[PDB]
Amino acid sequence: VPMHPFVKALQEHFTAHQNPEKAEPMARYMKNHFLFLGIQTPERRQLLKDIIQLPDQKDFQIIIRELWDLPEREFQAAALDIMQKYKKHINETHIPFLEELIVTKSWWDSVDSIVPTFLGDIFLKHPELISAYIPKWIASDNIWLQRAAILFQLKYKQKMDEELLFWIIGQLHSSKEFFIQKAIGWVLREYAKTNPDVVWEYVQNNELAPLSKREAIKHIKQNY
DNA sequence: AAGCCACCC
DNA sequence: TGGGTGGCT
Repeated sequence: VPMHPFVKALQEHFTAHQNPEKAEPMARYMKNHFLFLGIQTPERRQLLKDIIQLPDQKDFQIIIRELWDLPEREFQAAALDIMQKYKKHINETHIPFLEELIVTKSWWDSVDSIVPTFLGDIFLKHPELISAYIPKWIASDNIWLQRAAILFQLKYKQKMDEELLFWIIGQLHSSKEFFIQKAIGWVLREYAKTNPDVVWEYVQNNELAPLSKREAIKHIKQNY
């Protein structure tokens, strides 16, 4: 049971609008790792908007963690919507907090929402901190921290640290894990929108799982 | 906005 | 494999 009145209110309001018919397919979509109330994103954001109609910033970590601790997945999704509203107050001191979120109730929906936006932004401002985290994440054998190392630069475009990206990928290219092979393909394909020659040269000269290579070049292969 | 693509199998 | 699909940059 949540301490914070905001979370108590969100819990009651979400629960009052649950849809058991939708909960089953939503749960199986996520391989039944989580219970669902059965509330999709548009309705979930409207219900959150209801309750906000914003807690002090000193409460934001308390609120997020309380939501993270609740069983139904919509509360973690709502927690990430809430964290967006505190964007300007999130900085390098929050990396360990974000790490905890990544490795707790982990799946692609939370991790892909946390990493290219919040960690991406932090490391753009503090690139001198990357070596304190990225190698650690790679060495952790936690696939979500590994996916975090791969994807924190996903949205960088011209800001991409190419040599860092390629080093991270080389460290993880031998992973058997689908979510790692796919993340490698994804980030290379995305970066190829900005710097296609360099992604082509990388893929032609460095070992990748076939899934990763195929995904990387599927929109530039017709140019070479 | 919506063009793109995570996920699913 | 690539269509179905819901949501993000």
